[PDB]
Amino acid sequence: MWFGEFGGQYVPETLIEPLKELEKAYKRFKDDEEFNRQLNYYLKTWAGRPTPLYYAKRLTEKIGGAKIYLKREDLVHGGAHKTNNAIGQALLAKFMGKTRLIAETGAGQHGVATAMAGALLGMKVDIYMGAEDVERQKMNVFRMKLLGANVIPVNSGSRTLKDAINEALRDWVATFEYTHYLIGSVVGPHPYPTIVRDFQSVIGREAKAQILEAEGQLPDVIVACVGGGSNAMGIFYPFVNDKKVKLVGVEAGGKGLESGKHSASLNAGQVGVFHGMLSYFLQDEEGQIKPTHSIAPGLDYPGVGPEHAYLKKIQRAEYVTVTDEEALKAFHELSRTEGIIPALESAHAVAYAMKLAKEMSRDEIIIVNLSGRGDKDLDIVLKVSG
Amino acid sequence: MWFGEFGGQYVPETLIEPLKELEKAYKRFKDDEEFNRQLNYYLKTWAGRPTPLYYAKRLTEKIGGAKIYLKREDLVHGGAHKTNNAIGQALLAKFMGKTRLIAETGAGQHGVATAMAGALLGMKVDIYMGAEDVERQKMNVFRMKLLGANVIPVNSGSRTLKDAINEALRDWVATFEYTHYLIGSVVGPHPYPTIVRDFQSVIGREAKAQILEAEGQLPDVIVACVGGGSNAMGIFYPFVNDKKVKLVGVEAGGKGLESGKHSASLNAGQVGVFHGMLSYFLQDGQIKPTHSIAPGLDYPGVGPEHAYLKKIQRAEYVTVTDEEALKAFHELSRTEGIIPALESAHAVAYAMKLAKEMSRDEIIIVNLSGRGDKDLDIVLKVS
Ligand SMILES: C[C@@H](c1c[nH]c2ccccc12)[C@H](N)C(=O)O
Ligand code: NA
Ligand code: NA
Repeated sequence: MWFGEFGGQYVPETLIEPLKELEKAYKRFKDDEEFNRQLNYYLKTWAGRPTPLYYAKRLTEKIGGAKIYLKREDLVHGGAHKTNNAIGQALLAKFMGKTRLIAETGAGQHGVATAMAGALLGMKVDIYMGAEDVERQKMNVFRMKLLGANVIPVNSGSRTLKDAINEALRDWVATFEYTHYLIGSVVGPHPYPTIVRDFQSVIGREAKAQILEAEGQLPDVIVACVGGGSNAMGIFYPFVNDKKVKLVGVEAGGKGLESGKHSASLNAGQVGVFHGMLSYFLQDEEGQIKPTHSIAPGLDYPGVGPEHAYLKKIQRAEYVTVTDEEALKAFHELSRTEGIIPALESAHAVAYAMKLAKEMSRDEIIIVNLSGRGDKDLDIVLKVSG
Repeated sequence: MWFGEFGGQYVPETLIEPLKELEKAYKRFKDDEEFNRQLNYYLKTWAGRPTPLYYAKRLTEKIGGAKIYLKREDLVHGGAHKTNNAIGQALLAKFMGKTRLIAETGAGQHGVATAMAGALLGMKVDIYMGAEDVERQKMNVFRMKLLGANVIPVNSGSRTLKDAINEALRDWVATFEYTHYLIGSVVGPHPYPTIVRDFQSVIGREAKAQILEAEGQLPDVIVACVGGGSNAMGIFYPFVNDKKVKLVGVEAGGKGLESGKHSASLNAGQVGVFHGMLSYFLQDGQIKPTHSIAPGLDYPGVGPEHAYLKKIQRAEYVTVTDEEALKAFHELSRTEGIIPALESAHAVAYAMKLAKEMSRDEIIIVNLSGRGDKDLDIVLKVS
């Protein structure tokens, strides 16, 4: 439940029974033979795992420093690492005898991944999405509708991701006998931060076997962008006990930390309690969630998962920021140099990796988690770049 | 060079030297260890091969006949099977000392694949595209530019694929000493139909091993959509000598064969010379306009090896309309959580019809040539 002092189940009594039922169900099925056979089967045949580990030779030789490897989660079905968590939880839901999935979404990518997994498993899917986000993400909403899901606009509060989460939680109180609430990052009340991290750990376990194969040793640095923190946890977690391996999470620096338009919860936020968890959040002086910004829509959650707050506190991982402008340059650079169009979220990790590689030697090794592909972002980049 | 009465090498004398060079270099490198090391390395770590073979359990149970499997080329880097060929030829070009790739594109899909491979290998990429197609494919034009390629709008004539093909050919005549002409389908003068087919054959070799693993048997039918024919040949070719395996190519029926607005060169076209090859082309003997909702099926001809397989009755060729493809696009999305390319949706649609009339112990493999992300604008408008 806790990662040091972070985490918890900060919820109404009305949620304690669904959550206890979830943890009981998860404890049973996490190591169940049939559950893991079925999970691996869908990950392999439907999602396309394992994803490759790619040596960005041209990018590496251009910068002239450490070897830059990319964990290619951009090749997973759907175009983002989120699918690993969507399948895991949707199948867990099915094993629990649930016939409906609900989920929050802001950028729309979790909604699409949930919709995909619900379609795969023949479940009804209802997606809660703040009206501001429904407006900004027409194409992802359309994907969700194509995949058979209902998108429910959320008109309360700030009409955004934080409000979608709260409305989903209210649905779940009424409907948990037949509904599973599929949370999209390593956030929320226990047992979600653990479950989502466990379902994403496949990334780091594959990456570990692949770097040992390609290079004969562990990497010096693993770099991943941090929205809520699931892609980063997925790749960090199997290396947590490898003391040589440096872990770096990259948050959205937006227009710059001094501008106030960013979403760097760990670098600039403070401890708080929202959405059932004690963690770091960006808050106004009255202790309410403040507006956030990033060019990458998957990085604009005002909080971060408790397990990252923990890793930062104990100094196991370093957390840094990259600006909109730096992300955007790395988006173009990776496209031109390696023929891979990254997600704007992932481009943050690429931008930082490029800076870090320059100060390191040519025998040292960086793995960047390329969390997604950039097709979803082409409308944004066309407007802001040209 | 010849596939029965189809194929050949109908080019001006100036192009005979570069094509003989291409043939000799191909013969040299196709079985060369270093070439195959790099190729397999790029296919594995950059493109993500092997792609999986997926049992569409819900679609299979719902229709209630044959087992439907999908070869998931929608998961290759770029979202289309075209990447397999773009890497293969771009690597061939690099091994031949070429520094520049040119290509033709109508939908933008081959242009993007070529741009991707050229970026990977550090080669200049110029893509010829008819001005009308430029306007119709804004986002693919943007991808190509993001990847470092130049998109040359062709303003002559109708400003569409045929005008872009004529311009690329003129360019290749001038620049072949440092430029490789990267043809996007099993079409063109020898040796392109053989080369592209060999670079797509990996699809079929994987599929064969995967279905043997999954089911202990070969499929009863293999279904693939057919524009120029490369994804279909890629998946067909390793099964050509397995007599049991039926091979079904699906062409664009468009608004209906009767309507005159389709791209069904094998079913309704006539034999003749276009793009350096002798094959079926849609003609009046000038090139007639073509239509499909799936922009990748807009090519006015078809590869000579398909004309041959049709002639000897080794493969059957059918058509699916815009309407049937669109329904299968929605059906797959809803039923399996896979948004297919509109091109691949033609094969899905036909396989669904066919599965209904087959036994439940029988197996259909559909080549899911691509993903539908590129088609969401088109589908938003039409649906
Ligand atoms: C990043 C991701 C997301 C989905 N759910 C989240 C919860 C907390 C933090 C982030 C998320 C995004 N907003 C999406 O909906 O795709
Ligand atoms: Na955050
Ligand atoms: Na045709």
